Amino acid sequence: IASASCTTCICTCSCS
Repeated sequence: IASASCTTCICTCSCS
């Protein structure tokens, strides 16, 4: 639902 760097294609993932 909400995290940093870590889902496959919905909206977050990683980033620093």
